[PDB]
Amino acid sequence: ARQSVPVASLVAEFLQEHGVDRVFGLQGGHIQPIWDQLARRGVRIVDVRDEGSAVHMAHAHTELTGQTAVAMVTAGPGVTNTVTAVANASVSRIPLLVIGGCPPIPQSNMGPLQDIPHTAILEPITRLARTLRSADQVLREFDEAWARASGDRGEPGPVYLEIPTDVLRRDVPPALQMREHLRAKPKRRPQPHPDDVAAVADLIRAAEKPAIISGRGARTTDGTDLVRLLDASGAAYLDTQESRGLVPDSHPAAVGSARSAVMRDTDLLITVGRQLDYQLGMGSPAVFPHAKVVRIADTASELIDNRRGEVEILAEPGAALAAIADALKDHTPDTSWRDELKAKHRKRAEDYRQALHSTENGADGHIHPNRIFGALDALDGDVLDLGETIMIADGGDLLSFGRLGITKARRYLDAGAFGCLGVATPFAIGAALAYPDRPVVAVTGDGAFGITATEIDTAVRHDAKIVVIVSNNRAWNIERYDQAENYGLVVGTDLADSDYAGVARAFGAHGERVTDPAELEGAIRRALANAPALVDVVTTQDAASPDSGKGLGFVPDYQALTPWNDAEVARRQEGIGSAWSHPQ
Amino acid sequence: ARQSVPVASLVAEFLQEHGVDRVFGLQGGHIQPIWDQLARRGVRIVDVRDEGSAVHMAHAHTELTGQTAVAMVTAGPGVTNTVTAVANASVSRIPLLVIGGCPPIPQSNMGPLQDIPHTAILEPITRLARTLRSADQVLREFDEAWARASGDRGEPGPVYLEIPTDVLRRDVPPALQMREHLRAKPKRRPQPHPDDVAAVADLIRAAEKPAIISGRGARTTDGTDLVRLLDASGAAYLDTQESRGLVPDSHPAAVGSARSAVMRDTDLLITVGRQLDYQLGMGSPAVFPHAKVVRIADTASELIDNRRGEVEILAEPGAALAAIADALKDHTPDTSWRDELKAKHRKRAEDYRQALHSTENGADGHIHPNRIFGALDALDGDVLDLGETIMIADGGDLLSFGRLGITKARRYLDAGAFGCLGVATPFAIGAALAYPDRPVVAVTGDGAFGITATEIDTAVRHDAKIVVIVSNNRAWNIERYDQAENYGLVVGTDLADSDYAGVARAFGAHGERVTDPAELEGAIRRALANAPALVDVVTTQDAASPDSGKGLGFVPDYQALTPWNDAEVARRQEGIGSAWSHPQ
Amino acid sequence: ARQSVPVASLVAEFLQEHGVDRVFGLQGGHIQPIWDQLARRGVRIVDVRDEGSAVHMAHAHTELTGQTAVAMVTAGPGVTNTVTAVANASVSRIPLLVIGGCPPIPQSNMGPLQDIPHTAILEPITRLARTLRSADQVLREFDEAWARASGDRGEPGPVYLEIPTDVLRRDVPPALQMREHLRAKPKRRPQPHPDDVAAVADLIRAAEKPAIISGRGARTTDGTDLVRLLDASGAAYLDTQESRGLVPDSHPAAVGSARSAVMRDTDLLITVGRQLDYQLGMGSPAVFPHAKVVRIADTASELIDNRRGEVEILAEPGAALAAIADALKDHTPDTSWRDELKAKHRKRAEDYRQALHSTENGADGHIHPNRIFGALDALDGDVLDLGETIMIADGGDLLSFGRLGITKARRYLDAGAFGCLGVATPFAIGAALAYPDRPVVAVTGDGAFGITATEIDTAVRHDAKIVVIVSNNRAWNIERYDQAENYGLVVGTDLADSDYAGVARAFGAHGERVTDPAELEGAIRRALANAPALVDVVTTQDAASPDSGKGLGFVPDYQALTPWNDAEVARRQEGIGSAW
Ligand SMILES: CC(C)(COP(=O)(O)OP(=O)(O)OC[C@H]1O[C@@H](n2cnc3c(N)ncnc32)[C@H](O)[C@@H]1OP(=O)(O)O)[C@@H](O)C(=O)NCCC(=O)NCCSC=O
Ligand SMILES: Cc1ncc(C[n+]2csc(CCOP(=O)(O)OP(=O)(O)O)c2C)c(N)n1
Ligand SMILES: [Mg+2]
Ligand SMILES: [Mg+2]
Ligand SMILES: [Mg+2]
Ligand SMILES: [Mg+2]
Repeated sequence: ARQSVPVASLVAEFLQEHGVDRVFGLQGGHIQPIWDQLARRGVRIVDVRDEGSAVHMAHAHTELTGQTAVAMVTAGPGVTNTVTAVANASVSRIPLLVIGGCPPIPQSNMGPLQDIPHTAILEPITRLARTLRSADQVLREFDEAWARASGDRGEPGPVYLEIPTDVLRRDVPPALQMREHLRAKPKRRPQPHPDDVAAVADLIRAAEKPAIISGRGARTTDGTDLVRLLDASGAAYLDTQESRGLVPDSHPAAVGSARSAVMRDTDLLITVGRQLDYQLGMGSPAVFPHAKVVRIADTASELIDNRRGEVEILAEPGAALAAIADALKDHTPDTSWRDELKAKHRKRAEDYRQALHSTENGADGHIHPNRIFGALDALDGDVLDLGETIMIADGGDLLSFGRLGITKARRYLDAGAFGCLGVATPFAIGAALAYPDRPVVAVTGDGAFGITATEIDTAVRHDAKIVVIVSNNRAWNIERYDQAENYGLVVGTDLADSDYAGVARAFGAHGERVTDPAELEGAIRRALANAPALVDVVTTQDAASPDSGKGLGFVPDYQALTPWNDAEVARRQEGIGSAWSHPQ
Repeated sequence: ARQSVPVASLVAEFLQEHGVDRVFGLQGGHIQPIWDQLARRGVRIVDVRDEGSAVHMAHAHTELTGQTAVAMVTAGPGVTNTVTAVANASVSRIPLLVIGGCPPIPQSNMGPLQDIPHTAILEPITRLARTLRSADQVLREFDEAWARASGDRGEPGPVYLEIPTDVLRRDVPPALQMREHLRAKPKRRPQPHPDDVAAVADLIRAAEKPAIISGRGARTTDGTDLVRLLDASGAAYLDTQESRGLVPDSHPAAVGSARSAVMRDTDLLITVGRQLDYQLGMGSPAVFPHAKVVRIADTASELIDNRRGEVEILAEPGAALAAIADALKDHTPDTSWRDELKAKHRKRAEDYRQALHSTENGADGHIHPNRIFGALDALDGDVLDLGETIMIADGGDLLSFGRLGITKARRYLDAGAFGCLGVATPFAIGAALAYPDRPVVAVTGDGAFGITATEIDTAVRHDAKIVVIVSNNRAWNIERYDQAENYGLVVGTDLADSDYAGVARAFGAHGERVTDPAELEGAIRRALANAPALVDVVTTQDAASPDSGKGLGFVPDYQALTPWNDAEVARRQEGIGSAWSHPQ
Repeated sequence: ARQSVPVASLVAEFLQEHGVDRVFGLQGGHIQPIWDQLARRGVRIVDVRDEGSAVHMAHAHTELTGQTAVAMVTAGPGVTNTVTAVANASVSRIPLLVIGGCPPIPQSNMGPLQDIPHTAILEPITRLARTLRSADQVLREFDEAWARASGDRGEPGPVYLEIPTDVLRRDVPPALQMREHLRAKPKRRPQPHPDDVAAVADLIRAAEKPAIISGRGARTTDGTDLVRLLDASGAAYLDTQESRGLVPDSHPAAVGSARSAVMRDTDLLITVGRQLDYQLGMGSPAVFPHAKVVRIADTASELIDNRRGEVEILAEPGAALAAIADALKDHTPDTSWRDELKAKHRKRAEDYRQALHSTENGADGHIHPNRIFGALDALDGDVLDLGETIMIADGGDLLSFGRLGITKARRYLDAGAFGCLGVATPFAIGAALAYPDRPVVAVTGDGAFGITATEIDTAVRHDAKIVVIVSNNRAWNIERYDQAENYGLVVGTDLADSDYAGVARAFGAHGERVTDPAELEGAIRRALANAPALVDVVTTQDAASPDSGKGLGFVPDYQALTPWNDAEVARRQEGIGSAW
C-alpha cells in the first residue's frame, strides 16, 4: 500500500483518519501545503475573518459533538491571533488542535518573515506546544498530541503543533507511515473502584440534603446515569453554564432557581466532572457551610481543586454514577428538602418565564433584555423548537439575564469561566455547521459582538444558518453600572447607537432593527426564516442583572461576588481568640 | 507635600508625570481603579472595540511622536487580546507599556474570574512582564519598566505590568513616593568613539559605490545628520518601510526605484539603525555580493544580526552620522555610480507616478489598486498636502502596490516586518489623535480590514479624522495568486463583495463605494472633507504586485523572496570541490 | 481544637500528617522557620553536604517505600544545587517534594540576597513549581502539589514549592486550617474496563510468542498479579533497570539473559508500567519486528510514547494484570518458545555467574570489575542474603558490568534513564535509613563517585550502614574506550590513582584498598561488618563491558545503540525506489 509521501500529505491523512471532516482557519503560505492536501482529500475548509474565530469554532464543535476539532493558522500574527481562543479552550478544558505555520529551519533566529516564539507564547495555555523538525516523526507527534488534547499526561484541552515549511515539503518513507498513528482512537474509560462506590453510597444514605452539581465531565455523558443516581439518591440537582441540558426541567431534583438555597443547606455536595472555581464560590465552607464533599471525574482537574472529597472517584463519570445508583438499590431517600425546593422552584421559574413576555421598558424608554428571552419563549412550539435549539449567550448584563431567560435549549454555550467576550458569532457558526438541521440562536451584548461582528461574513459565505440577536444598549453596561456604584464616575464604558442590522446586511445577511418590544416575536420569526440573520434590539441601560447587583465588576479579595466575599471575610475571623490584634 | 495614597492613584500620577496625556484601552473591573484615577487627573481615555487595537494605537503614537505610549486592558481575555499587537511592537522594537488587570493575590491558583498566566504568555515578546505584589515598590517597578521599554538591559520594545486588584487598593506611605521614580527621564545619548568614526570615514574614502540603508534607529532622528553624511560620503540612499521621510525625494542620493541595483553593486553597505532581517535579504553576500559592511545603531539589535560590521558604532545615530560627516570634511567622493542611479531613478519614478493616474482595469473589469495612489497624487496640492499627511498601508497585494504608490508622505506606517494585518484602522486612529491638524489616510486590503473594521466606531466616537480606503478585491488576493501559481487550486482565499462603505455608515462614519476609477478623486475629496470616512473601492483580482511575483507567499528555504533564495542556493554550492556528492 | 499558627508551623504539621517522618536537606536562614518546626515535631532532619544529594535521597526513599519523600533547601544556590536530582526524578517519574527558601515579597526584583528565578528554572522538570504568597492558602497549595507529585493533572514526579520568608512568619486563622488538606490521602485506583481486559485476553490466546516487559508502574505492585498473568498467559518475561525483583529468577518466564531473542521473535509485546524509550529501542518495529503491542499503565506516560497499543489499559496495573489472568482461566498456553528461551537462559546465566569468580586481570595487571560481582555472589547465603540486600550501581563500564553481575537483590537502583552519575552514595544513604535492618551495597565507578564522595560524611554522621565499592580504574573508562575505538585519540578522560579508602577514612568511615582479586570477599565481608565502609578496588582499564562497541558514545541518529540504529536505517530504505 504505502509509498514515500510529503509530510503535508501525511498530516492531512492523519486528520481525516482521526474523523476530521472540516478545518477552521485563515490561509497563509506557511500552512498552504497542508491546506492544499486537506482540500484534495475532501476535508471542508471553513475560512474566517480572524484566526481567533477559527479556534472558537473548533471549541464549539468539540464541546457539542465530542469530536476533537482543528484550527489551522499561518506563522506570526496568524498564531498570535489565536491566544485568547486557545486560553478560553484551556480554561474550559476542551480538546482541540491548533496547527500553526512557522518559518523554515535554515532561517531559525535570523529574522525571517512572521517569526515569533509561538511555542513559548502558547506553552502556558496548552497541554503541548511543539515545533516538529523530524519528517519521519511528524505522524507520531500528531497522534501523541491528539491523545494529550483528550487529557493523557495532563487534562483535556488545546494542543499546538507547527511544522517548519521546509519539513512540510520533506518525504516520509513508507515504513514510518504506521497505521497505529493514523487510526482514530477510542476515549479512555477508567472504571470506579467498588469500595469508593460503596463509600459514596454510605455518605448518600447518611445525608438528609444531598446535592449534585454537574460540570464539563457530566456533559460528556448523555445524562441518563446522572438521572439514575438522582432517582436513587434523592439529591437536589444544579447544573452550571458548561453542563446544561442533562436532566429534564420537570425532574423532581431540578431546582435551578434555588441555587443559593441548595448551596447554603446541602449536607453532601457531590461534584460530577465539575471544578470548584469562582463559579461555585471556590467550594468554600463560607458558601457550602453544611456540606461534606464528594468528587467524581475522569480528570483530577475536577477532584483536587480548592476542596478535597471525603471520597474522590477518578473514573468515566457515567460508569461512576451508574455504580453508585446500583449500590443504592434498596435505599429509600428522605426527599422532603428536595421536594420543598422543587415546589418553590416550579412556581418561581414559571412566574419568571411568563413575566419575560411583558417586561416593562427601562427608565430610558428602551426594551428590557428579558423581552428577547420572552419572544424566544413565545415562538417555542410555533416557528421553532427550543428543545432542539443550540442557544449561545455572550456579554455582561445580557449574559447574566440569559442565564435566567434561557431554560429550554438542546445545548447552551457562552463566554465560559474565562469571561471570553466575542465567542457568540464564532460559536454560532461552529454549532450551525455541526448541526445544519437545528436552529442556532446567539444572544449577545453589543460590546461583546463588536469583537467578532465581521464573522457574520463567514456565516454568509459558508451558509451557517445562525440568528444573532444583539442587546444594543450603547454600552459595556455591567461595567458602566460598577463605575456608577463604586466610583461615581462613568467614563470609557459608553458605546453608540450603531446599526448592527446594517453591519449584517453589509456582509450579505438578513438584518432587522427593533425599538418596540411588541415587534420582537415577528423580527425573530423573520430572522429564523432568513438565516443567517441578525436582529438589532435597542435595549435599556436601566436593567440591573443578577451579576451587576452582586459586584462581579468590583473584584473582591476572596470571591467573585460580594455576598460570597462577605461570608469569606466572616469565616476568616472565626475563633482567632485572644491571639487577635487590630491591624494598627 | 506627600501623604499616603493608594497604589492606583500613584500609578496614574507616574503616567502623567512621564508625559502620558492619553491611554488606549478597554475597561474591566480589574483595571477600573487606575482607569478612574487617570480620568480624575485629566488623562484622555481612548476606549476601543478590541484590546489589540488599543496596543496598535500606542505603537503608532510612540513610532510617530517618540513618546512612550500606554495601553490598559483587563484580566484574562483583555490581556490575551493584545498578544498580536504586543508581538508586532516587539518585532518593530517600539517602546510601549501594557498595563493588565489580574486577580487578587488571595485567589492565586484557585480558578478566580478571568485567571490566565499573562506574564508567562507575554514574557517571550516583551522586554519585561511582571506581576507587582509589593505596594511600596509599584512606583519603582513602573519607572524601571519604562526604562526597559526604551531598551535599558535589552532593546527597545513593549513591557507588561499587572497589579493584583487587592494591591491596587493598598496605600503607599509618603516616603516611598520618590520624585526620582515619578519624573520623566531623557533618552540616553551614548556617543561614538573617535577611532571608530575615523575607521568608517577611511572605508567611505576607499569605496567607489557606498550605500546607506536606514531603519527604525535613523527614523528616531530628524534626518539632518543623515543628509550631512550622504553629502559628505557620496553614498546612494535607500530607506525601508520603517524609515520613510528622512531624506528629500529630490536629494541626489535618493534612489528608491533602484533597490535591487543598489544592493547588487554597492561595495560598502552602511546600516543606520537597521536590522539585516528578511527585508534586506539577511544582509547575505548572495544579495550584497560586493559589499563590505559597516553598522551604526544605539542598540546591538541593529549591529550583530546576520552580518557583523568591519566597524560597528553603538551610539545615538545622529551623533555618529554627524561625526563621520565631520571626518570627511576634505573628501571629494566619486559620485558617478550614485548619479547614474539617480538619473535613471528620476525618470523611472516620475513615469511610474504619472501612470498611476490612468492604470487600466484588470481583466475582470475592476479598478487596478494603483488608481487609488494616482487619485491621492492628483489631489496633492489641491485638497491635501501629502507632505503633511500620515500615510498608512496594510494588506497583501495592496500593501506591495502601496510601497511604490506612496512617495510623498510626512510619515508612513504599515504591517511591519511581522506582516501584521489589521493595523491600518488602529494606526490611523492613534496617528489622527496625535496629529489632529494633519490628514491621516490608511489604504488597506479587504482581508486585513475585516480584522479591525469595527474600530471605525472608535474613530467616530473619539472624532479621529481618518480616511480609510479599502481595496475591495473580494479576496486575500496575494494568497489566491500563490495558490494558483504553485498548487493550481484556489481554495479558502475568496471573500465576498461586502459593502465596507455600509459598515462604516453603520458605525456613524461617512461612507462611499467606487466602481469607476474616474470617480476616485471626487470620492477621496469627499472622504477628506467628512472624516472619519471610508471609501470602498471595487478592485481587480487581476493585478500581480511586486511581492506576488517574487514568491512571498511560497516561503522558500533561505530567503523570503524566490530571486534572493535562488542566489542563496547558488552561494551554498560555491567551491565545495571534490568533497561534493549527490544527496543519493 | 485549631488556633492561629504561623505558616512555618502549619507546613511542618502538613508534612508529618502526610506520613513524612524525615526531611533531607541543608540549612539556610530562608528555610530555618520550617527546619525549626520540623525538629520540634520530631520529624528527623537528615542534613547533607550538597543539596542535590538530599533530593537523590528523597528519590530513593519514594522509589523503595512508595511514600512521597521531601527535601528542603535554601534560596538561590540551595535550590539550584537540586536541578540535576530533580531532573533525574522527573525522567524516572518519582513523586517527591522540594521545599525551597526564597526572598521576602517586599524585595521582589530588587537584588535581595540569594535571589534567582527558582520556579522558572524548575518549571520544565517538575509537575508544579510555585511561589506561595497567600498564608491562608499555603496548606491547600501543599496538598494539591502533593497530589500532582503522585501524577494528578500530569504524571508522577517531583514538585517544587517555595514560601517567601515574610509569608513563612504570617499567621493562618484556625478556620483555614482544614483537616481535608492536612490528612494523608490514599493512592488512586482506576479500574480496567472489562471489554479491554477481554480484548487483551483474546490477543494473548492468539499469540504464539507473547512477552511482558515491566517498568516503574509494575514495580509499584508486589509482583503477585504479574506472576498470575505470566502463569495464565505463558508469556516470556523481561524486566528493566527500574523494575527488578518482581518475578522469582527460577520462574519459567524469567529469561533475562535472552533479551535480544525475546525482542526479535515476540509476536505480542505487553508493556506494564513501562516507557518504550531508548532503553527498549523506542519500541521500534526495527527492534520488535514481529510484535503486536499492548500497553498497561496507571499513566498515559507509559501508554502513548512512541508505540500505541492495539489495546491500552489505563488502570492500576495490579488490577489490570489480575483481570487479564482471570479472563484466561480456561486457556492452555503453548509455552514451547518460552521454555526454549528459559533452557538457554538457565545455561547462559549460570555459566556467566560462575565465570565472575575467576575473571583474569586486564592487560595492565589490575582487577577485572566482574570479580567484584563474583565476590558478592560468593558471600551470598554465607555472610549475607543478596535477596534481602538493596543493590545500587553507578558509573560507565562499572554500571554495564553491574547490570549482568547483579542478579539477586531485594531492590535495585541505578543512574536511571537520565544516566545520572553520582547517585550511588546518596541513594545508598536513603535506602539504608529507610531499611535499617537490610544490607545496602553500592557499586560505583570512580568518575561517578567523585561527584558525591563527600556524602560519605553524611552516611557516618547519620549512621547509614552503607557499603560503597569503587571500581577505581583511574578513568572515565567507557568514554576512554569510545575515544580509543572511534577517534584513535584518548584525551581528557583519564583520572588518577586516588585513595578513595583514604577519603572514606577522612570522613570517619571504614576504608580498605584491594589490589588482589582473591582479597575481595574478605574486604567486602569487613566492609559489611564495619558499615558505613568503602572498598577501593584497583581495577583495569583494559576490559570491554557489555555496552562496549555498541555506539553508545557515538550517539547514532535514531537509536542509542549501533545495531538498533542499523535496523532503523534498513527500515527507512524499505519500499524506497517503489513509487511506480
Ligand atoms: C540502552 C540499554 C537499556 C540497552 O541494554 P540491553 O540490550 O537491554 O542490555 P542489558 O540489560 O545491560 O544486557 C545486555 C546483554 O546481556 C545479556 N544478559 C543479561 N543478563 C545476563 C546474564 N546474567 N548472563 C548473560 N547474559 C546476560 C542480555 O540478554 C543482553 O544480551 P542479548 O540477549 O544478546 O541482547 C542499556 O545499554 C543502557 O541502559 N545503557 C545506556 C547507558 C546508561 O543508561 N547509563 C548511564 C551512564 S552512561 C551515560 O552517559
Ligand atoms: C554528570 C555526567 N557527566 C558525564 C556523563 C557521561 N558519562 C557516561 S558514563 C561516563 C564515565 C563514567 O566513569 P566511571 O564512573 O569511572 O565508570 P567507568 O566507565 O570508568 O567504569 C561518563 C562521563 C554523565 N552521564 N553524567
Ligand atoms: Mg484578536
Ligand atoms: Mg452592551
Ligand atoms: Mg483583498
Ligand atoms: Mg572509572
